Amino acid sequence: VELTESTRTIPLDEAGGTTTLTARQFTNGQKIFVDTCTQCHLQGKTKTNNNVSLGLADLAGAEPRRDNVLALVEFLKNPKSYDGEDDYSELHPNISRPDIYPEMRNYTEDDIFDVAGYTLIAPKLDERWGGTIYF
Ligand code: HEC
Ligand SMILES: [Ca+2]
Ligand SMILES: [Ca+2]
Ligand SMILES: [Ca+2]
Repeated sequence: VELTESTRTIPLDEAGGTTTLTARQFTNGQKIFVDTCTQCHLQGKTKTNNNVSLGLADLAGAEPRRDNVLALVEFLKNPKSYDGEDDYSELHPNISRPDIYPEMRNYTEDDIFDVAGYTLIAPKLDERWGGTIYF
């Protein structure tokens, strides 16, 4: 399926600037997502908290908002609770703590940029991306 440049263009930070991933960067981000993120976020969902999925509306409500690439990169370095108060660096996988997340130890900052871009392109691609799982 061909993905155009507009689809691969997503917010870079909060003030209106955007970034466009290459096809290669998209591919790499998708691959990392499948290998490392789908154990807890299949289809962009979250099941152990409400409204803290990878869907855009949920990301937008985080503190600071996570619906832009740089905020996602920051989260994957130094994860926090949704209100930003609590340090999740020993709770959520991240590249700061390869000692406890060895599956993260070979990803560079640029790899994390690619999965962050992937995460924000994915909802454009799939109406079912994101959401809270309820039982
Ligand atoms: C289970 C072992 C997880 C793995 C692997 C990954 N994530 Fe995760 N993530 C998980 C939980 C339980 C939560 C909720 C935290 C909370 O505040 O209760 C999250 C949350 C995120 C978020 C924030 C979503 C928001 O709407 O603010 C992001 C951006 C996120 N996780 C990303 C992410 C990525 C890209 C991962 C692969 C590198 C990844 N997570 C793995 C649990 C788990
Ligand atoms: Ca894996
Ligand atoms: Ca809650
Ligand atoms: Ca792996």
